[PDB]
Amino acid sequence: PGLFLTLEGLDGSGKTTQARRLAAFLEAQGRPVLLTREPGGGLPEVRSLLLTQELSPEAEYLLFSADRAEHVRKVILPGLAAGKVVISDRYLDSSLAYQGYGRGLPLPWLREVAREATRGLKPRLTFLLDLPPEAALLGLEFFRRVREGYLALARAEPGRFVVLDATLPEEEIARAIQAHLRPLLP
Amino acid sequence: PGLFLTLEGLDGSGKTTQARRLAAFLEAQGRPVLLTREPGGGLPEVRSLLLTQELSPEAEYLLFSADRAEHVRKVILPGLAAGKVVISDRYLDSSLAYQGYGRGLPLPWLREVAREATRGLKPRLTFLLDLPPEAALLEGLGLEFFRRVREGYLALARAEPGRFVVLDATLPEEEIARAIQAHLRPLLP
Ligand SMILES: Nc1ncnc2c1ncn2[C@@H]1O[C@H](COP(=O)(O)OP(=O)(O)CP(=O)(O)O)[C@@H](O)[C@H]1O
Ligand SMILES: Cc1cn([C@H]2C[C@H](O)[C@@H](COP(=O)(O)O)O2)c(=O)[nH]c1=O
Ligand SMILES: Cc1cn([C@H]2C[C@H](O)[C@@H](COP(=O)(O)O)O2)c(=O)[nH]c1=O
Ligand SMILES: [Cl-]
Ligand SMILES: [Cl-]
Ligand SMILES: [Cl-]
Ligand SMILES: [Cl-]
Ligand SMILES: [Cl-]
Ligand SMILES: [Mg+2]
Ligand SMILES: [Mg+2]
Ligand SMILES: [Mg+2]
Ligand SMILES: [Mg+2]
Ligand SMILES: [Mg+2]
Ligand SMILES: [Mg+2]
Ligand SMILES: [Mg+2]
Ligand SMILES: [Mg+2]
Ligand SMILES: [Mg+2]
Ligand SMILES: [Mg+2]
Ligand SMILES: [Mg+2]
Repeated sequence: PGLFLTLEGLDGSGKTTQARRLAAFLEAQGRPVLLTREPGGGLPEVRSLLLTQELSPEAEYLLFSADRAEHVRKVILPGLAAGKVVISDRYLDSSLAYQGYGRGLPLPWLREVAREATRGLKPRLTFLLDLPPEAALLGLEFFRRVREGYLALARAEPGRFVVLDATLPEEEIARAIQAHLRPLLP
Repeated sequence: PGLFLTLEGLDGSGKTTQARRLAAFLEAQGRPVLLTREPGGGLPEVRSLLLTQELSPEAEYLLFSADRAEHVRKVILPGLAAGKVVISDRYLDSSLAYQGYGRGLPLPWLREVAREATRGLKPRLTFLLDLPPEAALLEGLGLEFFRRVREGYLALARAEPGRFVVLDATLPEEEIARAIQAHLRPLLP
């Protein structure tokens, strides 16, 4: 069977924390789970390369997509096929928010590139950890464009996105994610 | 302004040889020339990425395209804007032949990705050094693959017969260079 879930938001919005808490909840229920992330879940070398260089947004998107293409084929789809709940800390929506809304790349192009890269794989639910940039643990204008881009995406796909106030305490956010997830188990 | 030229063909077809000859030939005529290549002209580290074992053909193309996007923006468009003859040893047609005909990726997707990557930039002429596939001898680059790529290049040449100049790669180096030069004479000046 398999269940594909993602977490999205600005750096320091609590994604890795909530990813780790969601995996733990699922383990306590006896459900096999796989935790993964972008960038680097497909091509670790893309992550390291982008850490130290800044490229055109078009080149950056394409590297993020090459990583994503390997990630879907070698990690995510095999995980789903084995019946795992696969949780990715960032997925396509990260490219849409950062390279699209942030850097100005056209979204329909981004999605056409993604179409083969992802084999059209979409998560069943996406938890958006929403907060202002100055509440996170370029320039500020960029991060505002990203944050608002995420909320734009969420608004267009209310079936898939769950928007959470990421400034709330950690345990409270975790329980909110759990409540949304329950109807899709066991 | 400026003139955009490319060379294409299989591994081992002589395109580096002819690209370098042409660059020197044009520079001897007092013409400003920028000699470049793919992969690596945009993002030199992509050659490392491309070597990754068991790469999906989709990721493989996406890596070529990342390099190409950076290459066009940072090297080719500024060279052409300064009035240079820019010569690229491989460009987008390499992807169409290798990733499209070779690996089997759908051509329209390849082109849609390319459209932003290249910003629509096409060479004025492309010199295809047509080499028999057995003479060519990434992963899976055996005979069946090279046959597909070789024929792929020939189909691309037929689809765009004004852009592509197809040359017999087995001819002596000086004969091919002379043929390339003759095709260029009407554009230069
Ligand atoms: N017309 C010709 N006849 C015979 N040999 C030739 C030739 N032109 C080039 N060569 C030789 O063939 C070999 C490969 O040539 P070259 O490296 O220029 O091809 P290419 O650039 O298409 C290789 P690749 O795609 O692997 O980078 C070299 O040893 C070169 O000296
Ligand atoms: C996955 C992904 C991440 N990013 C950015 C967001 C983060 O700032 C950075 C990843 O950071 P990390 O490797 O330090 O987690 O990459 C994009 O811009 N586009 C994408 O598609
Ligand atoms: C530019 C380009 C090269 N190639 C291939 C040709 C060679 O086999 C290899 C380039 O290797 P090289 O960097 O050692 O010349 O990449 C493609 O498959 N697609 C492309 O778009
Ligand atoms: Cl985070
Ligand atoms: Cl998606
Ligand atoms: Cl909330
Ligand atoms: Cl031109
Ligand atoms: Cl033509
Ligand atoms: Mg951020
Ligand atoms: Mg959680
Ligand atoms: Mg990525
Ligand atoms: Mg993508
Ligand atoms: Mg997502
Ligand atoms: Mg949306
Ligand atoms: Mg060469
Ligand atoms: Mg390239
Ligand atoms: Mg391309
Ligand atoms: Mg070309
Ligand atoms: Mg053609």
